[PDB]
Amino acid sequence: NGLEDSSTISFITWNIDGLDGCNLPERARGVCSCLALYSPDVVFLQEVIPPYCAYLKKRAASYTIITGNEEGYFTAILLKKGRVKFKSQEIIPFPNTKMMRNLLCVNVSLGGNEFCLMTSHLESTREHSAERIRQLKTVLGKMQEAPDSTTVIFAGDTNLRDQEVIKCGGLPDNVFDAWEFLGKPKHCQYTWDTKANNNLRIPAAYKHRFDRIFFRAEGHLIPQSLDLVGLEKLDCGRFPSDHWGLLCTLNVVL
DNA sequence: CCGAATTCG
Ligand SMILES: [Mg+2]
Repeated sequence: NGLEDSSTISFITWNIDGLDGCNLPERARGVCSCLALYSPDVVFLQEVIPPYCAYLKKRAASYTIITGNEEGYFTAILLKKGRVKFKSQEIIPFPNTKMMRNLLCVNVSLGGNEFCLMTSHLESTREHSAERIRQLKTVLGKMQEAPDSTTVIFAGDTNLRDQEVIKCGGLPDNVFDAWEFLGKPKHCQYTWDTKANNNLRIPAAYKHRFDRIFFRAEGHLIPQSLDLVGLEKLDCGRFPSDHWGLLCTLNVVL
């Protein structure tokens, strides 16, 4: 990362399925190999568990780890040492969650710009749609409340179905979805796909765009690319996770 | 963490 690339922020968002204990150390090594290949400035993770934090300290040692809770399973935001300056951590509760979900925010400086970086793992399954929608509203509200000077990026596992975003009030006028902004490219549309991914051993073919990136911006933040990661089977014959990860690059413009 | 079917409280 040199002078030429200094206007850009790169990141990965990935639900890494720490609730699956089987082959977890090898799968963590697979996630870390991906981080080494692309060297993102920031990593947003969901379903981290305490042992997984130890694997990241060993095989992703160039990242500072900020977590959404201490026990059970939780989200994390990883910041590249020497690139990102950590300013503060905020956690916003979801009072009606039945799955210990919340909103994790980290305020940082990167590339001479101020950012509020946010992640969450919204309430899972079709049955919990009403609570998922209430949580999405909490997230969007927090994005809007940020100081006008700051660049806000949310990346996480939303568990959203398209019909649910419409029920919420659509994305607000100054908030954009990176995949939509880039023209809805087919190569990275689905992030959870049981035809292509065997980790859950589901004997059926369903696919969803559960993992999403929202940003608040006029002309000041411009997505450059979006691609999937984690599509290679590991030595054990399984993937790093039941989800694919997303690799995104954005340009910060005067 | 799908969704249809089933069983539990
Ligand atoms: Mg999961």
